[PDB]
Amino acid sequence: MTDLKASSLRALKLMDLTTLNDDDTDEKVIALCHQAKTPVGNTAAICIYPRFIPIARKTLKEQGTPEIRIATVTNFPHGNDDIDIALAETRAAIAYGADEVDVVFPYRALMAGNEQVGFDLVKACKEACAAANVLLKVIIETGELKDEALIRKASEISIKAGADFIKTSTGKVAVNATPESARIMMEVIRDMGVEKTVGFKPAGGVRTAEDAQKYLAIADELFGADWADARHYRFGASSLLASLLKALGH
Repeated sequence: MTDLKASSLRALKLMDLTTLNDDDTDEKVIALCHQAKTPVGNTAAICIYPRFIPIARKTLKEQGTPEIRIATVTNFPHGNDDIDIALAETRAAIAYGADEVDVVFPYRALMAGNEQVGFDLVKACKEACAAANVLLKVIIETGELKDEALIRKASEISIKAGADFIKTSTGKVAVNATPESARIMMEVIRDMGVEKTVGFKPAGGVRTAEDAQKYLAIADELFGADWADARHYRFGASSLLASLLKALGH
C-alpha cells in the first residue's frame, strides 16, 4: 500500500464519470455506465446530458449498480442570466429522473456587477431540486471569473442561495480546475463554516492519478482526512478513471 494507491481508490469512489459531448448517443452513455462499474468499486456518479438520464438509469439498474447516482447539467455551458430558462431546464432534469443537477452560475452577470441575479437563479433552482430530493451543484466557472475576489464572491452567493456543492468549471472553457482555485473555493466553505452542508467538486482538466492526488491533499489539509466523502467531494472527470485504475493495478 502506497499513498498514491490510497488516494487513487478514494478518488475513484468520488468520481462523477462524465460524458458531455456534441456526438453523444445512447450507446456512448450505456458504455459510460458500464465503465463506472470497475473491478475495485463504483464511481460515485455519472454526469450526462438530461435526455440520456432514462437510458442510463435502466442500464445502471440492469448491471446491478443502482446506487451510482445520475448527475446532469443545466444552464450549460454558457451560464446565461435568464432565470426562467435555467429553472425550466432544471425542472426537466428532475422530471427525466436526475439525482443531482449541476447548474451554471451567471458568472458574466457577476463580472458586470450584478450579484443579485446569481442569488436568484441558484435559489430558484435549489427550491425545485430540494422539493424533489435532488442535490444542486453550482458551477461558477473559475477560469472565466479569474480573479480571486470574484471566485470567492460567486462561491459565497451560491452557498447563501442554497448550493449543496460548489464546482469549479464546466470543462468547456480554456481554463478549468486548478489547485489554487480549489483552495480558494474550499476556503470559502471554511470561512462560512458550511463544511457540513456544502461539498466541493474540481472539474475539467483533472486527467491523471497524480492530479487527483493534488486536490484531495488540499481537502485533507483544510478539513481533515475524513471530510471528503461522496456528499462533500466529487471529481468531474473522464479519462481520469483509466489513470486511477492503472495506478491501482487494474
